[PDB]
Amino acid sequence: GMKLAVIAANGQAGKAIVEEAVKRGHEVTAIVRSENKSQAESIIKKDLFELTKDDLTGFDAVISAFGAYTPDTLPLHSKSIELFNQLLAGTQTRFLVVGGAGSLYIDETKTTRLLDTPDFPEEFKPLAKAQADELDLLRTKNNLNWTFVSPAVDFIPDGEKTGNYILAGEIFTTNEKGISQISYADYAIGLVDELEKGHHIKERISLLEK
Amino acid sequence: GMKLAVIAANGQAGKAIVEEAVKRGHEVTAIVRSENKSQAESIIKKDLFELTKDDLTGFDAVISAFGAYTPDTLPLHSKSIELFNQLLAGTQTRFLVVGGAGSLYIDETKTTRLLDTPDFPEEFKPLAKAQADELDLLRTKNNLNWTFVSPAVDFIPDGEKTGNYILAGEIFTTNEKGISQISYADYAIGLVDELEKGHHIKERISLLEK
Amino acid sequence: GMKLAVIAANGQAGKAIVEEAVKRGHEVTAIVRSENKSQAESIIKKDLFELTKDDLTGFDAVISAFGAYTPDTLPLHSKSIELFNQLLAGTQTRFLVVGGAGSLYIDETKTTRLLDTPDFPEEFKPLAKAQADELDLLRTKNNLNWTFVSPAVDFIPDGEKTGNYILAGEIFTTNEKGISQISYADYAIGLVDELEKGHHIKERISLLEK
Amino acid sequence: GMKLAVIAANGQAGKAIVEEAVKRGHEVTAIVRSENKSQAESIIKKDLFELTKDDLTGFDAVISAFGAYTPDTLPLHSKSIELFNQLLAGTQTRFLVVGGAGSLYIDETKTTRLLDTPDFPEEFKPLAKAQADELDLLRTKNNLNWTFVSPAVDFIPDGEKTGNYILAGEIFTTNEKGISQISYADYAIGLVDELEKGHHIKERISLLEK
Ligand SMILES: [Cl-]
Ligand SMILES: [Cl-]
Ligand SMILES: [Cl-]
Ligand SMILES: [Cl-]
Ligand SMILES: [Cl-]
Ligand SMILES: [Cl-]
Ligand SMILES: [Cl-]
Ligand SMILES: [Cl-]
Repeated sequence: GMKLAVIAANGQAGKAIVEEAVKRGHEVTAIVRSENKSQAESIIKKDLFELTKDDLTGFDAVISAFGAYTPDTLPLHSKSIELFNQLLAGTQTRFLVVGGAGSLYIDETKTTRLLDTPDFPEEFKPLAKAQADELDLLRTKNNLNWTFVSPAVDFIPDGEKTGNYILAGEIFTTNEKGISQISYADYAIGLVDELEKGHHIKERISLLEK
Repeated sequence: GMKLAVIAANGQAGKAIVEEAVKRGHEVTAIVRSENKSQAESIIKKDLFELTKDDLTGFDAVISAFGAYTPDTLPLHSKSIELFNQLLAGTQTRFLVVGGAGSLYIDETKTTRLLDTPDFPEEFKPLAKAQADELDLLRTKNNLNWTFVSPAVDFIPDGEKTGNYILAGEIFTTNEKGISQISYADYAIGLVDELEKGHHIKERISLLEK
Repeated sequence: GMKLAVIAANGQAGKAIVEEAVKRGHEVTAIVRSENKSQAESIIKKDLFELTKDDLTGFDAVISAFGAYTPDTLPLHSKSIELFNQLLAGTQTRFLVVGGAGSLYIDETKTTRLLDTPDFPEEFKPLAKAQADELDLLRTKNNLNWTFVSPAVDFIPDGEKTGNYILAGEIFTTNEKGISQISYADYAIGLVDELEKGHHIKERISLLEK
Repeated sequence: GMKLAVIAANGQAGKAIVEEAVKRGHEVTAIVRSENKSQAESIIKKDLFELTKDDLTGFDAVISAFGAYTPDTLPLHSKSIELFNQLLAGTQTRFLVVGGAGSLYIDETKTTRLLDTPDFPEEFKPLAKAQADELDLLRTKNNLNWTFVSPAVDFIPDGEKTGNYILAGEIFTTNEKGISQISYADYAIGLVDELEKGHHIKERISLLEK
């Protein structure tokens, strides 16, 4: 039994994690901006960047499922990291981030990331860059127990809950079909598994179907 | 002349469509979130999902160049089909969608699509599958005069405007030199031609430069 | 300890299998056209299509690594099957074929094969088609204990012997990197494993690295 | 005028090269396996691997458009480099190779190549890697005046002959409209231009239509 806080729990990914974590038996606090649509026990209706340490004290882990509402608010991904670091560094609390797949390295050389390939679609670049900047900023946070959780390339909100996912690392990975996809449901399962049985501190993991 | 409404007329695709339609002497209304940058002289400042039945009445045809490019919003392609069907079913108003080439069939059996083949780039799959689910759902709407207009595999924004294009059906098609290519401007000529010379009602067509 | 015959043992794939099988301790007969370069025990210098039943009697399994020397002799792949069937059908002897990857199905629907995709390179089609026709002819051989062994897409003669391969089935498969490659050495290992520990009778298996 | 030898002059690439070179008034010798179908007026009926040092003497430049397209023969790209180096090292005879676009670097760091990216089609990898190993080995030959000439990603046989092309270096380059395209005829103009205006000795260059 853990006490978890989920930022932006009204988001599609956020409530996916809430619903999964609740099912596991953990007591979940939803930190939201509007009325709570999630299955969460307690609600803190507050603006993300107005959070204090006293808001995040008394949690085993804090999971940010923050997603920029507008393209000009995309830089808030980085500002959120800076904020959360200010609030959680020094403490032993875990800070998990629902990340992007664009920042995954293409191979073991770890010189180029998916984001940087000539064929990476223009319309994805703004979010992918913000999520990449987000991850780059986390690596400089020495006294923060962070874990960046990259989803698959194809991340599907109401995708089928298969129950069978693959845990990978810093490098882009596919299943046996050469495909990189995962549902929000299966992703939540993998993320909560890393909460219950979590090796990976101050590093990024990745999740995918099958 | 006809009376046309274009959703997302500020985008590159929609704007090329509006500009082509206007110089041919059509009455064009732009349905956009922000300031109208297209050559449409009539504006309706709403997004799709609050358009009423009255908003879309009195039009000869409605062209959706709508786009969404985040994991959360990618399913809005199909959800927009639900909306537009609700607002236009029963009426004889034509409904055209700017689609993708990924859903095109590789051969005459019409089973395997381009996005199904192992050489189809993984990074193109989020958008391709979203647009494919869009077409799949659109085929259901039997009380809607729909036309899905797939571009070429290389859909070039701001590409050279050649006067020539090839109209094909549901099968993936290349020109005499074997390439699948079309600029936005040429695609616009093809789409508007289809509006002026209506044939393919409740059908998917494809366009490519000759 | 098995008694194996390898057709075209002087070929790069052929001697790969011979050298591997010899190492395992089996007694290998090389059926070749010129001087024996393989490590094989006994040699039958004879033209393939002049083989008789008395040439192939007294073998636990016969492995054909036949490769067409000229593009106009590519149809000999099919003729070889017809010949081997005539020689081995009725007997309990296993007949393994070093096949191609082009005939692998793209997905579970099993309607389209890699060979048939729009992007499959023209220069590969003649061999791929002959190897596909080869496999199609085998399926009609009811009283033949055949096993078609497809290699990976990238099949490399002097590739590194990793020792770690994946056994797959009728459907195209990749490793965790989304890559389909294998060395001749690793392929030989997998093929001889199917000889020693062989489930798969009257069906096709596929092999690949990692 | 110059004295040129072209290996595999019967192939589509080599023939376009020979035809371009001849009409410019160069003395062209075709080194081919079979009857010379190119416009070369001098013929040497051998394949590469039996050419002697005397066979390749007295030429200003030697252009290899050699191709191999089976798993067994694909490594002959690199083996031909060994041969041609043996026959031409020490001499000041230029040696040009018709290469591939797959080995082109994606950015200025010159690490990741196109064939290294996860979107690079799996079916193109056998030939791309073979040609990449070819370039890698060719860089070793310091006593050889070599020039590797990469085409565009879309190398169109029998494509339209536009008078315009873009010469680039080792970095993957697209034109103003963002496409990477070149016909055989345009590539031939570029290659022959390089012969007439020698600059890039011991270098890899790339060509694409403007
Ligand atoms: Cl689904
Ligand atoms: Cl890793
Ligand atoms: Cl505005
Ligand atoms: Cl059709
Ligand atoms: Cl190797
Ligand atoms: Cl299977
Ligand atoms: Cl001849
Ligand atoms: Cl350069």
